[PDB]
Amino acid sequence: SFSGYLKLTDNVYIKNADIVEEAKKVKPTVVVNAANVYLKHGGGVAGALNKATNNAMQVESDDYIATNGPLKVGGSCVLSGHNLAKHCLHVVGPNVNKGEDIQLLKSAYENFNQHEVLLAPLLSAGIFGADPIHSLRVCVDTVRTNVYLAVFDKNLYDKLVSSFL
Ligand SMILES: NCCn1ccccc1=O
Repeated sequence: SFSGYLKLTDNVYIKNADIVEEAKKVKPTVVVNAANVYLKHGGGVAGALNKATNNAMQVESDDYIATNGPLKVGGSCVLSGHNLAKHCLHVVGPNVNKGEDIQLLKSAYENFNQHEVLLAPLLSAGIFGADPIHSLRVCVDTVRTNVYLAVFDKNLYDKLVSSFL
């Protein structure tokens, strides 16, 4: 199972790790992708997870979008986890760089409550433009299921742990 995580709360754990390497090692039941409404996995966590699946995640995602249309900001869908996990929960956090409502971050984290345990990144962090300290606070105050957060950036991981209230 998950190793080397720092316990933040009853159900939230955090580690300085590459979520792709973490997924290949643990092969969790659920890996969360930092998705956009189009499931276009170009960069950030989505681009990295997709590249690890040899683009199978993108092929599956394009078929999902062709059938269902785009997701809502704050919404999610469950697709295959390919070689990374049993399932991938594609969650759309607000992209503040695209001028999206930061209040939608709590709705985005609520999707995690449908899964008993997840390997996840901080939603709306990185290229999505939100403050990762705020994302961690929303995560701990919203998610009730067991969430193992992988933070790629060491300096950000240290800042998150050292400033955690
Ligand atoms: N080897 C994947 C590294 N990584 C982790 C998180 C987000 C983007 C990214 O490229």
